[PDB]
Amino acid sequence: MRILLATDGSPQARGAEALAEWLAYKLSAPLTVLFVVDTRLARIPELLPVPVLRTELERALALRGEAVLERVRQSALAAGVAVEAVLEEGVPHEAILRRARAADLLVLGRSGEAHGDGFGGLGSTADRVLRASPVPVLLAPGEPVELEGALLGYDASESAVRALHALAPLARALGLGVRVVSVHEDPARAEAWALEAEAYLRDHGVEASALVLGGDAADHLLRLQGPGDLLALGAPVRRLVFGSTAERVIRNAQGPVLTAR
Amino acid sequence: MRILLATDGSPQARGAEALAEWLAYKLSAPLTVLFVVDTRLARIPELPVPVLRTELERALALRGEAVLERVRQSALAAGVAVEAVLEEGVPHEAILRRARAADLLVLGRSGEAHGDGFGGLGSTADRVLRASPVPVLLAPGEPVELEGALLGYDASESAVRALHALAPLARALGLGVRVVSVHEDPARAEAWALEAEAYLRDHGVEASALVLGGDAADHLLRLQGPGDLLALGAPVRRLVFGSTAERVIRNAQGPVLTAR
Ligand SMILES: Nc1ncnc2c1ncn2[C@@H]1O[C@H](COP(=O)(O)OP(=O)(O)OP(=O)(O)O)[C@@H](O)[C@H]1O
Ligand SMILES: Nc1ncnc2c1ncn2[C@@H]1O[C@H](COP(=O)(O)OP(=O)(O)OP(=O)(O)O)[C@@H](O)[C@H]1O
Ligand SMILES: Nc1ncnc2c1ncn2[C@@H]1O[C@H](COP(=O)(O)OP(=O)(O)OP(=O)(O)O)[C@@H](O)[C@H]1O
Ligand SMILES: Nc1ncnc2c1ncn2[C@@H]1O[C@H](COP(=O)(O)OP(=O)(O)OP(=O)(O)O)[C@@H](O)[C@H]1O
Ligand SMILES: [Mg+2]
Ligand SMILES: [Mg+2]
Ligand SMILES: [Mg+2]
Ligand SMILES: [Mg+2]
Repeated sequence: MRILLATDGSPQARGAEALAEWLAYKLSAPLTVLFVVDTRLARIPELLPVPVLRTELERALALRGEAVLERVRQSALAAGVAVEAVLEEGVPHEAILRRARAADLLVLGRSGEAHGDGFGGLGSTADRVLRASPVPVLLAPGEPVELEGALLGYDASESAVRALHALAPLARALGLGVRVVSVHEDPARAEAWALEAEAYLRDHGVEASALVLGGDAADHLLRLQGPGDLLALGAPVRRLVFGSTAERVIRNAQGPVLTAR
Repeated sequence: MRILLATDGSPQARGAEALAEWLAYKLSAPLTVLFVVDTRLARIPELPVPVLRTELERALALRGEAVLERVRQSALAAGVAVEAVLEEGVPHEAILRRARAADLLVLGRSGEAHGDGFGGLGSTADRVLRASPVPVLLAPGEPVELEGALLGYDASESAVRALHALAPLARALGLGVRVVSVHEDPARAEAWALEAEAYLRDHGVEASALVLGGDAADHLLRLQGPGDLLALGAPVRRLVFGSTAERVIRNAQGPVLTAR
């Protein structure tokens, strides 16, 4: 099981770096650390000796990238993790998505270099990656935190099924029980969803419990997540004005989130 | 890994039944066998009527019970942990619902409606592979052990899913994988091939590559032996002349593993 950590070396990415290393160690899984030299920054001179200016900027960005990679590589080696570092140039989300094809789990921070420590939202690189990634994406808040619990938003939709299947191995390897949350006005429908997810988890060596609720799903999922709880759910598709369930959950999440498509 | 075998008890489903049991045994994986009482058949009388429908459902349900008992007996004999499930509704619908709790589906290419000379795909198999959330393995009627594996890889999203789905299977079976990447640009195809080979090796699977040009479907079809598991992404659109996967799946000579 290959873990791919994407980091821009920013404070907001520190939690992701720590979590990826912690997971690699706990799961005895190899870790690939990726830093992308942002062409959107290097191209600024062009949007305005432009080739020279662009080269000078790329050189600075690449050197910063090498420093970040070396720092994480050093940390990972110290932890006893089999780590490899990759430095590429391009649009961050595109490069990350390309490298994701060879990974089994991605770990990114909620935000990065562009936002201060007061930002509770999601950066655009993280947003674009989770919406198009072929493999599960784990978004970690800036402040490092261990995964001490797990909950799953399950409505039996295709993506919820993928989230369910993606979560099982992680919960199993970490010894975490999973709280299945199924929300619907029809209690019989929600119950059927919950029992299904619980059966799957138990069949895969994971303890599970369920909460069959009515009302607003996003609100319930957000309120039930503790700072160390991994909240797993299907990734959003449409970009709704008021936001779909997953959009509202991911934007306001207090703890680590695992998305799957 | 939970394997879900869907069978209608027909001769065309015998291959899938055998393969599912064989895989469960080889991987020490639990097996669920599902038979669906087809409401499309039971409801024919609706075209009193309720009594006639009930009499047909009763017959269909009893056949299903017999099929499940036969398969369960075989599996239990091999030491496989098997669960039997009797459902009623539209086959592909019930199969797709049950798939949400499985990690791999095993179905025959065709079933009860076609003779032993049909090399095509039945509508239940078609609908299931196109909408399944988990990998679907389509097995020919004649039972055959998987003795090899090939992967059609063009780095597309579904090809990536197929690649990730195949790895655990090839590993457990000790089969090497021949990666086939096709494109007019040799460099692009090689990059694709190398990417898949690297993933497979990183997951304990030996791999080789065939970088080709020309028609992808033709190459994939021609390279598949009767015992080779051909893994590829499931089709999306229903093209008039058929997309690559549509053509491969329709004419495949051996077992196919689809993912999406
Ligand atoms: N250049 C990069 N290289 C590698 N990973 C990156 C890069 N940029 C962002 N990431 C990953 O995406 C996560 C979110 O960063 P993101 O760029 O989306 O937020 P932001 O930088 O604060 O706002 P924005 O980039 O939209 O202006 C980071 O914590 C990191 O894991
Ligand atoms: N009622 C619910 N109960 C529990 N979890 C839910 C519920 N609704 C949504 N979710 C979670 O959120 C994920 C995505 O739901 P969401 O409706 O936001 O995406 P979508 O429906 O697939 O795309 P779209 O917003 O375009 O319809 C689901 O896969 C599931 O994990
Ligand atoms: N009633 C059923 N219950 C369980 N599995 C089924 C059922 N019907 C079909 N299947 C699965 O689907 C595979 C393909 O059968 P399919 O129904 O698609 O071909 P067919 O019956 O010959 O043609 P058609 O059903 O379109 O008239 C079967 O081998 C079996 O694995
Ligand atoms: N050039 C190729 N080389 C190797 N394998 C291929 C190639 N093209 C397609 N495939 C295989 O066939 C699968 C599906 O390809 P296909 O083009 O038929 O589906 P699609 O492109 O995703 O949907 P659509 O036909 O609507 O565009 C891929 O995931 C891949 O495994
Ligand atoms: Mg950024
Ligand atoms: Mg929805
Ligand atoms: Mg049929
Ligand atoms: Mg295609």
